[PDB]
Amino acid sequence: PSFTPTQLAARAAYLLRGNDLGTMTTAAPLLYPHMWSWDAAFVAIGLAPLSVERAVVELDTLLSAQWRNGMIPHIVFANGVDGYFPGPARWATATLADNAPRNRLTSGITQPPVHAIAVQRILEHARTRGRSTRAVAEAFLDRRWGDLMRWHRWLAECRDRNERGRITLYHGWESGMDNSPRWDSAYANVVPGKLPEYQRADNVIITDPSQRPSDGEYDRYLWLLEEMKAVRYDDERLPSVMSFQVEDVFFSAIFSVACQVLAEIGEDYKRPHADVKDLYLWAERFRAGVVETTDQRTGAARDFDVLAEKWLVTETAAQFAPLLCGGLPHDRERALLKLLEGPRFCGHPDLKYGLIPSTSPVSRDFRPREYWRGPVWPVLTWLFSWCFARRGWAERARLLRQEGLRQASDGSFAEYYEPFTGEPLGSMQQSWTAAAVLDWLG
Amino acid sequence: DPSFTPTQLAARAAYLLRGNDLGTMTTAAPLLYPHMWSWDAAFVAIGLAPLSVERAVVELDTLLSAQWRNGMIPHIVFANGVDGYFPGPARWATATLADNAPRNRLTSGITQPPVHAIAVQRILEHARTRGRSTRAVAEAFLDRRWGDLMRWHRWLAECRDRNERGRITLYHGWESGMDNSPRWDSAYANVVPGKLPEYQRADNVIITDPSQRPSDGEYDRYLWLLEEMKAVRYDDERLPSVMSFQVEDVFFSAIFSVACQVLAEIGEDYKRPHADVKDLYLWAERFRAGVVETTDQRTGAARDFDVLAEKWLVTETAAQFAPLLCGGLPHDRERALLKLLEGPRFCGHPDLKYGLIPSTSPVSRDFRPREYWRGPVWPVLTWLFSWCFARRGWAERARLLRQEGLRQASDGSFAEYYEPFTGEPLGSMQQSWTAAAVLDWLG
Amino acid sequence: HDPSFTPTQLAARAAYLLRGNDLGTMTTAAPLLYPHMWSWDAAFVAIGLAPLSVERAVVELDTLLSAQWRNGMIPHIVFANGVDGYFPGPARWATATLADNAPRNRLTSGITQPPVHAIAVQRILEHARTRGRSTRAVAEAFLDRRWGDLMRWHRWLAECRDRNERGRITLYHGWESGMDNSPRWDSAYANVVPGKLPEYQRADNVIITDPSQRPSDGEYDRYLWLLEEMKAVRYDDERLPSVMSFQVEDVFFSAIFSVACQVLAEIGEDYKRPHADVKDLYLWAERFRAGVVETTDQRTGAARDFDVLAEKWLVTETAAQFAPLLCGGLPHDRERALLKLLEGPRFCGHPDLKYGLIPSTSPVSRDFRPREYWRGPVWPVLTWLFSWCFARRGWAERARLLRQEGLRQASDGSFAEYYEPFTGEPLGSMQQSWTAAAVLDWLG
Amino acid sequence: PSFTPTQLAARAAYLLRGNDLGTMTTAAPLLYPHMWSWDAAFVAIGLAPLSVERAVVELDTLLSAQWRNGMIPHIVFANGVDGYFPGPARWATATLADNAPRNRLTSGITQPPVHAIAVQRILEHARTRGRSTRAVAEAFLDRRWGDLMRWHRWLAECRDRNERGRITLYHGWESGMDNSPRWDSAYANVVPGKLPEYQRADNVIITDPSQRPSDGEYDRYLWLLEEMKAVRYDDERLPSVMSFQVEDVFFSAIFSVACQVLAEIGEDYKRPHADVKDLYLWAERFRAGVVETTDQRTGAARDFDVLAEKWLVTETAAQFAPLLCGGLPHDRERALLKLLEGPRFCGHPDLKYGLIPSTSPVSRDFRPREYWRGPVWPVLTWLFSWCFARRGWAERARLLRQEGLRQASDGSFAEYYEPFTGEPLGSMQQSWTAAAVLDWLG
Repeated sequence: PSFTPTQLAARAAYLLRGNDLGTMTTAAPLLYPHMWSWDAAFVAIGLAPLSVERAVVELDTLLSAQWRNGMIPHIVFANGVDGYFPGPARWATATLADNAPRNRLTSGITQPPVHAIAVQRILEHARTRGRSTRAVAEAFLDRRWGDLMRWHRWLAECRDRNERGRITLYHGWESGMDNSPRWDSAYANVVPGKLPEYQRADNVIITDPSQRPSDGEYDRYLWLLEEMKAVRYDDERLPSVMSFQVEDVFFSAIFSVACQVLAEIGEDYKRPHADVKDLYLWAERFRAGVVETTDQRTGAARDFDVLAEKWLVTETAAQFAPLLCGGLPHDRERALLKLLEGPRFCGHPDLKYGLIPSTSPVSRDFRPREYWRGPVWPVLTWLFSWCFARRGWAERARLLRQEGLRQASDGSFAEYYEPFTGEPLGSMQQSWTAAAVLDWLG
Repeated sequence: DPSFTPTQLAARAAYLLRGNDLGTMTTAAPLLYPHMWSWDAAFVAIGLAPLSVERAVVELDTLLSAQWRNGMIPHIVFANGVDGYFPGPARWATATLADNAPRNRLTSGITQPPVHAIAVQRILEHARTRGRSTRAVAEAFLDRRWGDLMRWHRWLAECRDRNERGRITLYHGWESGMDNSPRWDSAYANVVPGKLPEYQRADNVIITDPSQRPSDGEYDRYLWLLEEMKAVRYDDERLPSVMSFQVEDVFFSAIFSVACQVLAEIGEDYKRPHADVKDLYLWAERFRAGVVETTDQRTGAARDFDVLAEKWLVTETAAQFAPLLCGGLPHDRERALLKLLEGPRFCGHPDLKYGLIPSTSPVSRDFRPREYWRGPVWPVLTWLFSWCFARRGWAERARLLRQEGLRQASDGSFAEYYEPFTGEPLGSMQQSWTAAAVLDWLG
Repeated sequence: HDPSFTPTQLAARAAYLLRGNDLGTMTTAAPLLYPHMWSWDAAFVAIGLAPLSVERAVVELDTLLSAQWRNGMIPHIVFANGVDGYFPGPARWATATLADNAPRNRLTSGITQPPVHAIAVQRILEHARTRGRSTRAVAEAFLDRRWGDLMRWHRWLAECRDRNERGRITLYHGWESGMDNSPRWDSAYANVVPGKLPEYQRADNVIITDPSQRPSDGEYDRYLWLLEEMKAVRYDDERLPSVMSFQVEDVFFSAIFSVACQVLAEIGEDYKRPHADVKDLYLWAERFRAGVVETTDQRTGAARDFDVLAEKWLVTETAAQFAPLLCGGLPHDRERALLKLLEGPRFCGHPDLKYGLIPSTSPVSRDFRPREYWRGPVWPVLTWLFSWCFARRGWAERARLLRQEGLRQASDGSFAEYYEPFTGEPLGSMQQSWTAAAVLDWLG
Repeated sequence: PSFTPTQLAARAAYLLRGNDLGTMTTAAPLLYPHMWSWDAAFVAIGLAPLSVERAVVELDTLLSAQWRNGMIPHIVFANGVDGYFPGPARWATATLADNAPRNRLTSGITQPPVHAIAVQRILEHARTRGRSTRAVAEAFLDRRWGDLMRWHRWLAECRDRNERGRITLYHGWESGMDNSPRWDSAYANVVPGKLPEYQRADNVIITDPSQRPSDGEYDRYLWLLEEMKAVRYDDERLPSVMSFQVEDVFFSAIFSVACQVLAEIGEDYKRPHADVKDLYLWAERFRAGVVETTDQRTGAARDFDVLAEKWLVTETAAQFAPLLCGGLPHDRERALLKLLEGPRFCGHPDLKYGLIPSTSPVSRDFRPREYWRGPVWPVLTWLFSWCFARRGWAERARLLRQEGLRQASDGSFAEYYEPFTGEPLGSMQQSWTAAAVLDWLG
């Protein structure tokens, strides 16, 4: 049944090279047959124990698609691949967005900046390998430190215009949790006008409807595209016209952590002092911004609906944003860690593994099979585990790792798993799942 | 410390293998060997089996799709449209001259050892551990290809042992897999080339260190044998009369004995025709005896035979140990032979970095610590020896080879061969059967 | 969630147990149930100790061999001085006063047990070869000191327990088989009619109180009756055959002796022992391999035991049927058939088994009892023995699969004497020394 | 040559059980034939993977030697052994120290408080082992919480009389680094008067004089014994008469850590709030007291000679005390980390392993074989590695662990190793070296 550690690490590496199109790795074989932004950070993490040179290539490809205003788009499309919707033709960024790259097709929205974490792992691997391998990673810093700064500066200046230290989203897809209950009350206020016809491609691949978002949800995902296109993806116009404007507390906590990670890399590798100062200021700002959202009793973080001007209260894994980035008073972080481990999340009596369900099994929003409405996601298990280790919670990080691997031992490298039975769901051969396994072992 | 952990090493080896995959064939190395080779493809299938039984099966189906009509599996199946290797499809000219060559694969004109039954066994053993749909894939490969395998073994037995001596005749040193072994030096010394059409080497464009590859003089004789074969359209019935090189390869013969027995047990387990299993056992036994008849009375060491000179070939290489693979030596001679293996002419030599088997003894005048088959340590041989020893029931001795094999492989170079004293990787890096050996041990 | 130990955790725990059962120069088979040294547990303890300390492993066998009777028999228990909790103890065997051949300076039992000792010597020697010159010297010193002793142990089996030269070992007590209550011995035991049996109190079922896991009182009455029988003739080898109510040829023991003989012969060649001994060992290796083959079913290859009193073959469905797999000898077709029986649904392939492992009794036999000692449970000592013999036949994958599943089963860390075939519940004594030894060797 | 991880773990547990005298483990089979206080904490850490029950026994036996005033004596002598000097007779503690326990026989001095760390490791193993094992550890808490509090309160109140946040030592033996260059200048002002004759036993067992302190140093060590003896070991009278009085900044940092670790336990298991508040108070006082020693450029921590009233500058592993407990400003800590890597320590070109030598190889006090004057000590690698992981420095802690296992892969379980050749030194079969390996793999 279950593969040994060497078998599993081999089958994961075999998977990662098999999803490699040449200079970009698709996020899955068929369902996501393109380069996605946060997956590509994870693919670089997974590739770094295999080939520092090729992990660097993965980040160099994504950054070559960076928008002129600094935004890393959430998709970089593979030349001449179909199979996915909405494709280049639906976004029309090449024709409508003055900031879109001249020589890459890309989407029009962003995604969380996990990228600095991938740079850290590459550097830590490279330092354990040759002098020539350190030279490759250090040359990659020399080449892309500016691009990474523009990425972080664009988030902080253009998606936190009021310096609240939370990132604004104009599309639920930018959160990475497309159908999370976090966004349900925001989406209920999105009223599509004349929606141009389309046919989904995702549920041609994953045909079980219980596992993917609904048609109605997709009608709202694509309407938001029309609103964006109408204004040519102009940052200065989105606030006026978008029917979806939310402050994503999970994305912001990730941003806080990334700025700190990048700042320490800037210190270690003698990057400009003004950059490190900006990174540290953003780190602290978005840490404070996460904490301001948090429940008084449990420390759980809240999303904010900018249009409705109300806190979003749901019971998902994003409530734990503050654990990633710190800043909660000591007492309230204990409360939060107890919520994490208690029967609403990791301690629910029915879970096969001691892992974080995307939505709490006790919430009325919970759906054991439905994407971000409850399944266990290895990508989140890794991110939480790496961030916990970084907080100095060595044992808590080890247990996540240990259950992560045990769940991963079937070798399906599933996109997500059913919380109660462990059945693999979503795409098989999902690249960032294989990256998580490879980072934990490699 | 430059060394990888076991999971790091197994991952890099799998990443290597998929990186050498052109689609339905795996090249034997990135650049040096940018096509499918016959016995490398067997090992690649062994290395692939823990990754994907389905894709391991594809590798063997691809090689068998290039099998000649008389049953010979040629030693190269060229990739469509690939240069960078000489002699290429144009030099062999089998596409136009060999009546038996396949109509839809480009291939070489010579054969290579029948390690393929061993890969089938590993595929079947992995597939039996991975559930019903995976066993079905392996079983259906057996249904499609049992005949081809039988024709492969029957061509060796009937066409390369036409006197029923139990030893496989070669017409080219390349068929042994040890191109420049000291095994063939006296045979090659009697190969006088005629008007050899000019050519330029490709191999030493990629491996430029001349100490690591054969000499121009050796290549001149390698290509001349091609010419003798070409002039006769690769016709099995003409080769004995015209070939300037005709040797009995005791190591190939021992492999064939082991393969016949492996294939026969597979035939029994999977209800293949009884008459086929009988044939396989008969050949196993005959080639076991033929290997033994070559052996030294004191040490048990096996000898190759020069058919043209009518001479036993006495050299000090790892092929001497052929009878260890296939058994049959009287108990006391096999003890002497193991004593030779473990003592200072070979594994116990005091200057070796690892307890592994050099391709030529470091005490032989023929020894060269960098030169291909004239001394370096070859991971493919470590694996074959280790797998065969385990099968003999020598669990500990098979374990020690495996252990030292992994230590040597832990630089991650997956080199084709290593310098015996310093451990320096030599030949092509990223060599597919070295990666396969690592995967098999840990997979 | 996961109550399993990692391999390094399990290995550490196994070595920790093994050291805790060490009384100084002998290891107890278990902490409480078996608080003395057992002959074939001692061979496995030495196997377990070789990756930790070749010196202490050599000491364990030295102590055992210091208990060897004057005629060569290795008795199955060497009692720890002054320790109780086990019955029958030295006061009941009375061997210091009744057996002319007991050792002057050791309290021991008066029966024997299978000769796995040579396998333990092979494992010792293999480890010491890997450790360096000083360690190889310790192991070689042990061979100079003990080779004659080992030969006398083997020659006593060959001459005094195979007197008609049939290639099979006669036992006078089921305890000598190592499988006390195996179904194998039920019909022979049915002909043991106790007489005046001096009263006694069991100690084993005070430690293991569950009666579903141990032999019955009536079996113990028959066990203690045979003691009275051989005690009545001063444990005299020449007198035993005319007075013992239990006289069986053990085919499993016989195959083990065949293996041992070959193993010890090969040690003898490597270490230049007297040529006369090696030839004798090769003679016994062949004689007992043939004597094991002679028992086998012409269709299935299954080996049978023999009741020499009833003059009847013992057909039962226990792990012992597979004795020919350990020693070789069967014709090709007979051995393929036997393997089919082993992996088929009557044994390792039974659909309700938790692990792919050999149950001591076949789950489809009417004699099957899933908890009751040797009438069904999975014994890690048998899994190791089968695995190590399998690898030695060259069945690399077959032996790997048993080891793999043996480690899965032991990965609970109980180091149980035996496991429930269906639920995997640990049964028997916890902290059983040879179960710890199996894990250590599979990983050390 | 080198053992596999499973072999080395089996051999480490073998050694540990063989040094078990029943309810106490000897720090080594012959050189240290009694129980030592921080060895005992490390033994409990090494036993936790094998037997939480037996690990709890180890600390019960230690705390049963706890003096009436709270002090944990640094040696609990085994009944009957006489192969070590100074023994029961030379300490005269069972007659001269009014706080020495009844029925034990202990030293008259203390050793660093690593014990809370052993308690946390025990609790972490127990939480992964199920309900009965948890109960064992939580019953140890109820039994021993007051005793641990008393051990911390004695150090805070009686060894920090001026509330300076640093521990005062009256014997170099109390640092665990007997002949560290750290103490040379304080020892040089110890003039031994009428020293009763004695014979060392330590150099009977370890014959090479290059690996053990000199006779002149043992004279000072046995003279400090006479001073506290002549005053009946009375806390109130020691400062008036002791001619060796140093603040030990490494010990101080360990206390800081221990206090924070025991505070967190106290919160987790609902101990009285007053103890938790006090522990957090001491953790901060000693964190501050450690930071107050440090060089404003490098961050290197200094010890302080109370009699001479001057800072003790040496280049030993102790300089890195602040890395354990936190506190330093960001720039100073970066500077101190560069000192720890880099050529004067872990980064020295001639080191066989990337490990921290007890003395800088570039110090003029360096001696590659001489106890604490240079060699690499597996106890310090474990301590540094575990504290590093607690700071969130996952990779740094992983490199020491990796190198520490590679060095221990000989299976000698040596007390210390030659930094350049890797030669095993000191006592072989040293219990806390075996414990370090077990925890790193248990």
